[PDB]
Amino acid sequence: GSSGSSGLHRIVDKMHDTSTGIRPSPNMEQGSTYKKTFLGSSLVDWLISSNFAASRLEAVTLASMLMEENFLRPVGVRSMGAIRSGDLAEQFLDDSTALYTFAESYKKKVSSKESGPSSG
Repeated sequence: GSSGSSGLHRIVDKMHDTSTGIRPSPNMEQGSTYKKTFLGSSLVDWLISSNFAASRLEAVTLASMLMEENFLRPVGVRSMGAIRSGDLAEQFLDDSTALYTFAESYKKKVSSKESGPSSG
């Protein structure tokens, strides 16, 4: 309960998609592989391309907004260090280096009495 987004929600739902949603991937900035990660710019541009922002800014904030909602999180390399999740703030760069991933802390259904998928 208690939904503090209203809009971001419609944004997350989109991101949750791969078609019209975002599209993370390993870039390998400086080490690690980073599976399921999208460049900061990828998001910004996305948000914009999604018509959720007018300029990188609106996107930068929209991005930082998702992270707060617990939808995304900062990864290694750019966009890191003094990461604070207290106030809205605008802790988020709009470049290629900067990376971000989806926060596992959110509404994520799970096999609980229902037709489950197969495994490999």
